[PDB]
Amino acid sequence: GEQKTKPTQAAIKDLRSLGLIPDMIACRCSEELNRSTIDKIAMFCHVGPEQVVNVHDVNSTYHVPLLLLKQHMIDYLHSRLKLGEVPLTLEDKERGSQLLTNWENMTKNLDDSDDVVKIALVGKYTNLKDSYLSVTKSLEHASMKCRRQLEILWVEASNLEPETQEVDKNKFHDSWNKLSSADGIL
Amino acid sequence: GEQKTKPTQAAIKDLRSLGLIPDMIACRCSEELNRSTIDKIAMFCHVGPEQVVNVHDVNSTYHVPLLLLKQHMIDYLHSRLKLGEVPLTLEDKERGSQLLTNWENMTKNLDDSDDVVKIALVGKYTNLKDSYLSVTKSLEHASMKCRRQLEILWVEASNLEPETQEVDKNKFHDSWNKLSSADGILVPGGFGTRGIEGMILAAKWARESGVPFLGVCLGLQVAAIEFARNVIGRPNSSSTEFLDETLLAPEDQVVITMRLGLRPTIFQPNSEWSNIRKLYGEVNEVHERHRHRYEINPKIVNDMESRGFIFVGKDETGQRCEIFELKGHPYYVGTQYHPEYTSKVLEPSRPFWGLVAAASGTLGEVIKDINL
Amino acid sequence: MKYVVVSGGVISGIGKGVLASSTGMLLKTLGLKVTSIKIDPYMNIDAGTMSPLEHGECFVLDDGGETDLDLGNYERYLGITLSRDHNITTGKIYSHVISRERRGDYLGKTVQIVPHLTNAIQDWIQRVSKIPVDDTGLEPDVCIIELGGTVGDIESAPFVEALRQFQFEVGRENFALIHVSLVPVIHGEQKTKPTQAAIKDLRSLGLIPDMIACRCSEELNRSTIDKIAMFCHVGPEQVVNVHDVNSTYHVPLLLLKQHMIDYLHSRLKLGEVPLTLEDKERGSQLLTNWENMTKNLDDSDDVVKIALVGKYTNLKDSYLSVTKSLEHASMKCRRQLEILWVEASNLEPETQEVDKNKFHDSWNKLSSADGILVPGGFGTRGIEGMILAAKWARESGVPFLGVCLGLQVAAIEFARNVIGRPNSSSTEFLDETLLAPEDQVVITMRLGLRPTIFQPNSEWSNIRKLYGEVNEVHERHRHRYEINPKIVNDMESRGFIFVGKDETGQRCEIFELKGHPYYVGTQYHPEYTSKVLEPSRPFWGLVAAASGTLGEVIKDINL
Ligand SMILES: Nc1ccn([C@@H]2O[C@H](COP(=O)(O)OP(=O)(O)OP(=O)(O)O)[C@@H](O)[C@H]2O)c(=O)n1
Ligand SMILES: Nc1ccn([C@@H]2O[C@H](COP(=O)(O)OP(=O)(O)OP(=O)(O)O)[C@@H](O)[C@H]2O)c(=O)n1
Ligand SMILES: Nc1ccn([C@@H]2O[C@H](COP(=O)(O)OP(=O)(O)OP(=O)(O)O)[C@@H](O)[C@H]2O)c(=O)n1
Ligand SMILES: Nc1ccn([C@@H]2O[C@H](COP(=O)(O)OP(=O)(O)OP(=O)(O)O)[C@@H](O)[C@H]2O)c(=O)n1
Ligand SMILES: [Mg+2]
Ligand SMILES: [Mg+2]
Repeated sequence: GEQKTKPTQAAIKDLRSLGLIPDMIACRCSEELNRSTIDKIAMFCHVGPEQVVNVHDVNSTYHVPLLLLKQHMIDYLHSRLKLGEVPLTLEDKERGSQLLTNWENMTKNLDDSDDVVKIALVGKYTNLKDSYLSVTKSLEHASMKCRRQLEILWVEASNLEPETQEVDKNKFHDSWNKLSSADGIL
Repeated sequence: GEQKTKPTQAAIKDLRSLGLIPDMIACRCSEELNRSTIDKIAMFCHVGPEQVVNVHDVNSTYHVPLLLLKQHMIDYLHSRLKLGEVPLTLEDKERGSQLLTNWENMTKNLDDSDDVVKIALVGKYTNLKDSYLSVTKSLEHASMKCRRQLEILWVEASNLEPETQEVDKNKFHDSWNKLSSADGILVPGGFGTRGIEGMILAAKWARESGVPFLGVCLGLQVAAIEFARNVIGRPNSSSTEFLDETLLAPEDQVVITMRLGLRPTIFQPNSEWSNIRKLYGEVNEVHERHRHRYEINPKIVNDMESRGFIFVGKDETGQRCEIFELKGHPYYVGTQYHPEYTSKVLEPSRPFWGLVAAASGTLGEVIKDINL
Repeated sequence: MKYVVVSGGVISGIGKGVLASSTGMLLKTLGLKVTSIKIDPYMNIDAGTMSPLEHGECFVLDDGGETDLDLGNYERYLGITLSRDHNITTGKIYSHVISRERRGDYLGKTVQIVPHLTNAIQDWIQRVSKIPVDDTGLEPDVCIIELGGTVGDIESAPFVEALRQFQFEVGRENFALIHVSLVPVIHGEQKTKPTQAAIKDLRSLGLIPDMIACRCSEELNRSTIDKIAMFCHVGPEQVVNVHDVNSTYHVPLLLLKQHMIDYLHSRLKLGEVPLTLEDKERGSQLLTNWENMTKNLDDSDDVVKIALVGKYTNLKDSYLSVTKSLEHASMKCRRQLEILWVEASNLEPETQEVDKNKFHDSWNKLSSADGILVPGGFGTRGIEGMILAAKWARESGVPFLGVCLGLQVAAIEFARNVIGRPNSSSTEFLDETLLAPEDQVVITMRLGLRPTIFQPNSEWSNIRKLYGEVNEVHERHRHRYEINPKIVNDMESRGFIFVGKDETGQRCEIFELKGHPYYVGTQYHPEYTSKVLEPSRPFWGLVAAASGTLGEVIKDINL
């Protein structure tokens, strides 16, 4: 039950040693960081406590930018890199603030989309989901644009082959069950 | 929370009035009858309290005889009808006490059989389960003989038809899900024609996906229609039972005005390899109960006989086709008689014992239990 | 005059008493001066001989008439006061006409049970329905008769004949029959043949039914109603269903959704009865009080836990009036009720030698309670548990009401644990010891509605605030044994102040303990006088103190 900031303080020592100086301290804790945990990380690293961002899990990874925006990270980076001195047109700036509202809209659509769509992804090595990371992510974009919540049905394709019935019937039924249950097939 | 014996006491009054006198008072309470409930029923009816049998629910209806046997009902009926005065041989009596041990054995086997077998029953009107009571009961006999516990998957056949996807996708998925989950498949001798395309798709699935299959009556006939459309390659081939006044040439059936009752089925000569003939003990003739107006058009048989759909059994004239088994599949059978009706609780109907054995695995071990 | 007879049943446990107590309530919303009669087929003269173990509590009327439970259900639903004549019994009417024989009044004829005894029933119902029952001496407009037993019995037999003659000796259109009936469900199918085998017997015994009030487990199917309306001669609109709903105070409003006032207004021509606006507007206002209190039950969530501490708690009907008074007090506070059944003998330390689980569960339930009730027990064998709960309620500050025996164990507790006499005793129990510290004395019975006068200094007493500060209280009594009045001057000095006494001054009837949030004894029974829209003031006090906001209830009373 205690937050342990000594692995972090033993990588701030090495960072200063290898010679870069840190600006943010972006913790991957299992929790919200305690106000006393941030205060001690800001005592052992030289960052101010406003800069000790927490990057904890939220309902999908498309929310993560908006957590960092609640945690002042644009207001800090605008200061710490003097981004007001970069030349921008209104065609830059208004595309910027419009893209923010597209991200606020698509994350709001994810927050109350309920109507499921089941897509069967049919192939080898489905236990290695990262072997298909771009396939998965493209279905997530397509999902949020349709405003239907996604379930992907992992069909390990070799199990659909009738010879599987000679080896394990459970695999033959589960795979054809997942395929038959799917609203669409890939 | 109180047991109410006044509906009973208001049917004992009417019984005495209409003039019969009762012996037993067989209550259908939701519970065990209280000792005070029995004592009052034995005060208002004139039976002694030992005779007020309770017939409450137990783990399957095949246990009910053994509840009545715990409740002294043979010892009472042996006295009250003087059954010791009836003449019996040892061939009667020892068959009697042996049949009791077969019932004690099959109920003990039901009490600790756990390994499930899922059979898809594919047809119209599955919400009216009593429309198939004999089909269900024959699978229960076949189940208990295999020592696998039964689940039957009700597939309302019209939901398998692709047009259902235009009406409700949930029905299209649930029905194909139940069919895909099944360890074995049954086309259960339906009535009318309006679900037939779903019964054809389940027969396509059962042939190509290797799943164990039994077609009863209409089930043999959709299997011939499936095989014609999907292996012989005539996609316009049709149930003459349905698509009649079109007058098309690829007729899988013909009317031959009724045919009913127990009839003789003779096995065709080469049939030795057929699993269905192993299940009938390899005996040359089978006596089973029929219903059909429409039968397979016998002018297609020489094609099916060439393509591995071999008509294992025929009518005594040779002209009518009554059993087929498909070559090179674990168990895929049509029977145009009804095998349901002849099943007994200690003698499951051989095609249904075949299906529940193939779906359980150990179809070979059942073929030894029969032929030894 | 008009009559509605509630009757019937394939089985006697079917629950006619709600349909009676709820039909009469619906007719009172038309503003009619409704009354009710119970028929009980048992041979008891009156309930005083039969112990609370044997089919529930021993009720009390203004007369002192110890009576059937079912009188109480009409009193509390209808706001009426009844008399011991409103309970017709096989005991009473046969004792009446057989005593009348030795008096000679049939002029030495035969006193056959046909003609003469069924004539005494028809006379008794016509006497009784003209006795006044509301706050003014006006005679009733409509009488609800609840026919106990079933139609088709041998204990029912003179009543069903008497009521066949009474269908004519009072004209049709001044009489209506409601037949309660059983429609079993088996294998998923509604079975209307028990009902059709009690409509045959009803027609045979000679009454004709108007309603067919089924106690099915379900909503009746439209096809089930259509067949009951084919075999009984009622139209399908009249086949009322009386299925379970979130509390029994909703049942009148289900019958009102099922047209039952619109039917009874037609079938008894109730538009021809003379009513004032003071009748009619009281009628339609009382309907809105019932719609309001049922709406308050539908979304009250904040629980209040009351410990009911006594013997025989497995026989909950031994306390039916106690339970029902807490339900009225609950709905008036707008807190949802849980009652904690504390089987009092389990609180006694010797229980720890027999079963520790009982000793912990009972003290756990008592410790969990937001308020505590000693509910006027009977016999003596649980008394030490009721004393320990009174010690707990005094020292731990928890809200407390002692009813009857409850006031008496509170005096025994206070004597043993504050005055310091550990040998002080219930003279109701420990009699032939002849000890000097007697907390009680026998004074041979005292029954019925009696006058309680408040003692002079009483102004500060929360119980006197709950009675509206009125100088006299009229409430129903039962007690052989009363507090020994020679201890009172000690208790009066120690802060246990006797707020109320009998008109002679010599008998003690209420106390309140100084310096506790709410700790009351009442030696009368406050249960019986509670109505569904007027909860009994000591019980409204308890459920208010346990809910918090006892002060806000004292404004709702005194404004
Ligand atoms: N760089 C540091 C940090 C701490 N301490 C000492 O080590 C003790 C134990 O370390 P801990 O209290 O656990 O400090 P944290 O940095 O919080 O370690 P963790 O985050 O794992 O709890 C502290 O009381 C302190 O006296 C030290 O010597 N050097
Ligand atoms: N044939 C009968 C049976 C009972 N009674 C009387 O009817 C009363 C109520 O019937 P009940 O006590 O309910 O008897 P049961 O037959 O048990 O009815 P149920 O089974 O429905 O409880 C009984 O106390 C008894 O005096 C009667 O008159 N005739
Ligand atoms: N308005 C009502 C009427 C009845 N009851 C409950 O009903 C009980 C007893 O059943 P009742 O309906 O009075 O009838 P029975 O006792 O079944 O008797 P009978 O059918 O012979 O009239 C008690 O537990 C009481 O709590 C209630 O809570 N509220
Ligand atoms: N008074 C009656 C009612 C019905 N029947 C016959 O009895 C058969 C079986 O009765 P049932 O169909 O069960 O009628 P119900 O009155 O509904 O019986 P239950 O309510 O128990 O279902 C009916 O088909 C009908 O032909 C009869 O002879 N006499
Ligand atoms: Mg009874
Ligand atoms: Mg009752």
